[PDB]
Amino acid sequence: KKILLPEPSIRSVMQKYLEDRGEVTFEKIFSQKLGYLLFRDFCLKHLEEAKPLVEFYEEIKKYEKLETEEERLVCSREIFDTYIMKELLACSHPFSKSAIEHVQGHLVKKQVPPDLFQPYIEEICQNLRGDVFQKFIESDKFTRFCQWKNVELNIHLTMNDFSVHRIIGRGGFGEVYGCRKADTGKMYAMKCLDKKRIKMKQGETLALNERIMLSLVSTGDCPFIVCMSYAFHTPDKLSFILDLMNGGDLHYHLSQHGVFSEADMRFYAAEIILGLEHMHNRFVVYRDLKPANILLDEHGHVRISDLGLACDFSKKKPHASVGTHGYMAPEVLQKGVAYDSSADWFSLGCMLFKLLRGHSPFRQHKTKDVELPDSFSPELRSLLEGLLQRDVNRRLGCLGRGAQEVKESPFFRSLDWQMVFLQKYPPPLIPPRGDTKGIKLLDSDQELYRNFPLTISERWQQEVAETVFDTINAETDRLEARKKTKNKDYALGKDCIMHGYMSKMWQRRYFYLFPNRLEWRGEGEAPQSLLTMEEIQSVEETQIKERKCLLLKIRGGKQFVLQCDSDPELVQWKKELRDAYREAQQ
RNA sequence: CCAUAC
Ligand SMILES: [Mg+2]
Repeated sequence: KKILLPEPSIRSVMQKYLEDRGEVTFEKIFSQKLGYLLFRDFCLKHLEEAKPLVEFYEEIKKYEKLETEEERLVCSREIFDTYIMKELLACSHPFSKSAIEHVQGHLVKKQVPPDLFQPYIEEICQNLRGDVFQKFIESDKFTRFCQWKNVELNIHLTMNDFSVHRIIGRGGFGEVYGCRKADTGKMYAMKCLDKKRIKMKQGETLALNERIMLSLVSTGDCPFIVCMSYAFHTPDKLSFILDLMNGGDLHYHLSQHGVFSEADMRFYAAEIILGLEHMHNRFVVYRDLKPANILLDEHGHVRISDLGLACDFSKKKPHASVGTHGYMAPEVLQKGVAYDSSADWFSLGCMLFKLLRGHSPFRQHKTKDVELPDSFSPELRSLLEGLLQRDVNRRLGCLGRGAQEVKESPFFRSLDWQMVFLQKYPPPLIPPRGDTKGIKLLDSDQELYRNFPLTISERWQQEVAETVFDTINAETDRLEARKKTKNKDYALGKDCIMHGYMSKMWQRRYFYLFPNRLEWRGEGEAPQSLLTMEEIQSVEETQIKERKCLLLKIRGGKQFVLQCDSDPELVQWKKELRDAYREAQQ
């Protein structure tokens, strides 16, 4: 099961890949988790002159998230002393004066905000991006980085890659299984819509859609949404891989607890709003907002569930009357009339109202023959009233700044929202300890399931990081170390492009692409045979036997077949080979 | 006649 890594030879083919994709920047490399981790695995162990910069930096980040004001008051001293003051009068500094004056200025007044050293954070990165970044690029700990990313892009998934346990869902097309990823051992809720059932109801729209919606919501580290991680399809199954949630739903917990207290409920409201916020940023409307659509985890913090009835409005406002009938806004319910975030803000009010009550807001029967009961603080009233205005520009989260308007409410007069985002606040409730034969898969219709699958770089790197990564670095470090002394390039000096591994009429060979020729050799030899660029004509990729491979046509006449180990390899091979002969022929 | 990790 364990994810074995590729060889260090990969570097050439991969670096050629990544450079064209401009991912050889401090920015993207640092912004990636595994790139960061390998950066600190690098400098803290290896290069000496950069060690402190990261130590300082790391300590800044550790600092930022101290809960109480006094824990920062203590720590602020620690850092200035050790990292700033100790290396100040010892000269170890290419920093500025003002940096410290602004720092010391705030330091002086006994005031310790979290975004304090942010100036230093910024000016730090400049010193790293320059010389140090170059030295990093050329390393075992970069050679390592490419090997991982190679995996990233060669992660394609099957039913074997998951060890399915239980079933906890049935509806529409798919069910909600629970599972463990074999690769690592990570816990995922698997939602498997069935293509046949998707075809009968003509709900292909909604299945494809859901992926998109999943795929846009899930980037950006958000805790209050059930986020996808991978998509993959079988011959007859559409799979979404989603964050597992154990503490039932709010409809069930609303039953056991009965009605909720205000201060209790306030917790959930907030959680949700931040989730909601993330969607309105990416122009999504949930429309469906409801206790049942809000799940919990073993701790007691919530997420939003079935994106399904969600829609992108960035480029075209929808006019459909979609949603759970109990929380559909005035705007939604109309022929040929459109809506946006509003709906979510409306549903929320109804939802919150229902948490503290259970009673029903809106239903159509009124005329002859929202008004609220007398169990509310005016602060609570103020909120709901504003959220549940019958009119569009009248309500909250609308005329202005969206989720910010909501946040400002005096019901949250005593509530920090950055702390909520970390989930430092105490959970109010901890959980308890728990047909279609006559259809045919038309391969004509399968063609709109091309690029259904998507691995999410953020979530995979995280997943990997937070389990194997470190132990699997020692694995290949061992393997690599135990094979170097077993043995003991032809590249540098002359003008080379690339080098890597492939096969022919199957025999594994190490190749070396020049501007004019292409050499190869067995792993105890010199350049066996060759192939000039002046004599290649047609370079296509005939991906036969369900395996991406390359077709080369020669001026001689005979065709020539090359299979690659990973896709990233083939793609970067294809490209640089075409580039070689087309100019070489001129 | 829809929903369904309700
Ligand atoms: Mg659904």
